[PDB]
Amino acid sequence: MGRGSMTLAKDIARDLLDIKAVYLKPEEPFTWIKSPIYTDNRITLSYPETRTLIENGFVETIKEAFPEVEVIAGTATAGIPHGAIIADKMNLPLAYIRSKPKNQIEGRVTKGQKMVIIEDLISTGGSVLDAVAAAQREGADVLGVVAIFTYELPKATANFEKASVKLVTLSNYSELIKVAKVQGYIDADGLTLLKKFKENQETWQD
Amino acid sequence: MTLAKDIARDLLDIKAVYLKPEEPFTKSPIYTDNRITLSYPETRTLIENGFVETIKEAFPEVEVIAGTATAGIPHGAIIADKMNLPLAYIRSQIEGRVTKGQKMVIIEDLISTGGSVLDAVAAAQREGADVLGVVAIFTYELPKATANFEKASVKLVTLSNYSELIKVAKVQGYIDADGLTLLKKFKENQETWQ
Repeated sequence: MGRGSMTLAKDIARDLLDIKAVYLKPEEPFTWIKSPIYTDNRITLSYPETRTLIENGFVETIKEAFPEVEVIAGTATAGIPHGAIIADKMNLPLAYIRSKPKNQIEGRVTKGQKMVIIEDLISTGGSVLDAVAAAQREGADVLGVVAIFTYELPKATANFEKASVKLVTLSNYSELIKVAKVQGYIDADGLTLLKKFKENQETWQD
Repeated sequence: MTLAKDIARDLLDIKAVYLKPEEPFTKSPIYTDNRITLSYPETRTLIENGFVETIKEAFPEVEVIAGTATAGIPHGAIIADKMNLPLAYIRSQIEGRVTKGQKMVIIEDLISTGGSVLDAVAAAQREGADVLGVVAIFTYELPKATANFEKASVKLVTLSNYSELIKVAKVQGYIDADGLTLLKKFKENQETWQ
C-alpha cells in the first residue's frame, strides 16, 4: 500500500542520492518550468551494488503487494532492464510494453495472465498508465504497478485513482528529501523549498 | 557447443523461430522473434548463461555490458547481473554511466545484416568506450553481415546460427529434406532460392 518497508525506502533514497541518480538543487533549479529536483534512475544500472539493492527491493515488495503475479512487464525502455533482472530472480516470464506498436506487448503473454508492470520513475504517471492500458487491451490482467521512485505529485495520485490502478514504490520524495537533509545534501531552507515544490510546481519559489 | 544445438532446439519449440519453406512469408522461408525467449524462464536462462560463458571465453577483460536498444537490453541486464558487472545501453546516446576507455561488450538479439549493432558499436566508441566486440543469440550467417563486420573490424560471436538451427529443424521434424535444401539456398541468395 503505497510503498514497501520503511527501511527499504530509506536505504534506496540514500543510494539514489549517493550515486547521483537524483540531484537536488533548491537554490538553482533545473528547467521543465523550474524544478529543484532532477532524476535519472538509468544511472542505477551502472552500479551493481545499488542495482542489486533496488532489484531485490522490487522482488520483495512484489511478493508483499502482488504475490499472485505471473508475468513481469517492463515499461519501454527505462523499466525494461530492472524488469529483466526481476523476472530472472523470480524465475518468471518477462514481457515489455512499447510506447507504440511497430501490438505493443513484446514477448508472449496469454489472455488473463496476471501482470505487474515495472517503471523506474513516477512523475505524472502517464507513461506507465498508458503501458497499463495497452496491456489490458491486449488481454493482460494487470495487478498493478511498482516503481523505484515517485515525486508524489498530486496529479499522479489523481491519474492513478481515476484509472483505478494500484501503485507501489520502493522509495518516495518525502523520505528522500528527509534523508537528503540528514545526509547534508540540502539544508533547512532547501528542505522547505522542496516541500513547497511538491505542493505546487509553480509557486514554490515565492 | 551443444549450446548452439540446444538453443536452436528451444527456439524451434517455443516458436521463437518459425520455419515455413513450403510457404514463405511476406518472400522468406523463416520468421524470427527472439523477444519470445524472454517469456520462457528456462530457455531464457539457457541463453543468458550461454552469453556469460561465451563472454568469459571471448572477452574475459570485459568491464561493462551494453545492450542494443531495445531487444538486446533485457538479455544484457540479466547478463550484467549474473556477472555482477555495470550495465549500459545504446539508443538510436549511451544510457547509463560509462567511463572513458572502459572495456565494453555489446549484446544483441539477432544478427541479420548487422547494421543495427554496428551503429551501436560506432556510437559507443564515439563516446569513449573500448568495444571488445559483439555477442548475439542468433545469426542468419548472411554474407553481407560477415562483410560489414569484417570492414568495421568488429569481432562477433553468436550462441547459435542458421546452419545449426536448420540441421536441428530437419532432425526434429520441423522441415523435410526439401525444406532443408530450400533453406540452404536462401542463405546463399535471398532472391533465387525457390
